[PDB]
Amino acid sequence: MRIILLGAPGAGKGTQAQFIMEKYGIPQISTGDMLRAAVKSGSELGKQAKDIMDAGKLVTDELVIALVKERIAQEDCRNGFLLDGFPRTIPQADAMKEAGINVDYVLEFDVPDELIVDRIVGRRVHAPSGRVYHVKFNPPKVEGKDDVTGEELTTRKDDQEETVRKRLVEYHQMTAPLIGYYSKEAEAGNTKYAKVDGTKPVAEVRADLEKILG
Ligand SMILES: Nc1ncnc2c1ncn2[C@@H]1O[C@H](COP(=O)(O)OP(=O)(O)O)[C@@H](O)[C@H]1O
Ligand SMILES: Nc1ncnc2c1ncn2[C@@H]1O[C@H](COP(=O)(O)OP(=O)(O)O)[C@@H](O)[C@H]1O
Ligand SMILES: [Mg+2]
Repeated sequence: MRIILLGAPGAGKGTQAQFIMEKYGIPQISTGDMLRAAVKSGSELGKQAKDIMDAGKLVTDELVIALVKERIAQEDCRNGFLLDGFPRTIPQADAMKEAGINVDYVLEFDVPDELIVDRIVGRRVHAPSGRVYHVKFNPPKVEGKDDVTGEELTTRKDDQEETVRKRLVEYHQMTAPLIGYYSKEAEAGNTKYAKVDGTKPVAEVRADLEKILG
């Protein structure tokens, strides 16, 4: 199974990706995480990016597209994967068609602008695993600590309010057209498309997805 998750930053994509990956065995492919990690190591594809992310602007299409192509060439993706943050522009989506990468499901998280900032300002991550927390809406069991390793959680550098607003503008300009893009792909039968209410609590969004994916 191959899945794309669409939605504003802070819509809940990464959070729900973890559950999908655990129930259905397909890895999460999060270009944001890959970029943030490639930034960290600085010895692989996608090293050039910290200044662009930190502005809240998208990395250039070709770079990301390659990074994903290499990432899905790994043996763990061969039976399925979950794209989370990719494609993020019409060129990235067209490059998937160009490369012969079909998708079985596109899952749209509906979450209004007015909820996005509180979500992202309170976000805490465990980078090594991708686990995502929210200090209030989905907290670690122990404040400040990853549930599994006990490692102290971090804040992403792009999770500041000012930056989050510019990201949202950028999102509505370059990435929201993907909604219509994959709706048209679904009307033509080339994918299954579904819209979920991403304002519900985490466990309810989780249950709504379970009911779509069987
Ligand atoms: N597919 C992509 N194309 C271009 N830039 C990307 C892509 N994915 C991630 N980025 C960069 O990473 C940043 C954060 O991405 P991401 O972790 O997915 O944010 P969020 O978790 O809020 O959805 C983006 O603002 C952008 O600079
Ligand atoms: N359904 C939800 N309701 C409230 N907060 C949520 C929900 N889903 C995720 N969050 C929290 O809001 C933030 C954004 O979620 P996240 O999955 O990182 O979004 P994305 O990957 O879309 O950028 C995180 O701190 C997460 O814990
Ligand atoms: Mg995310």
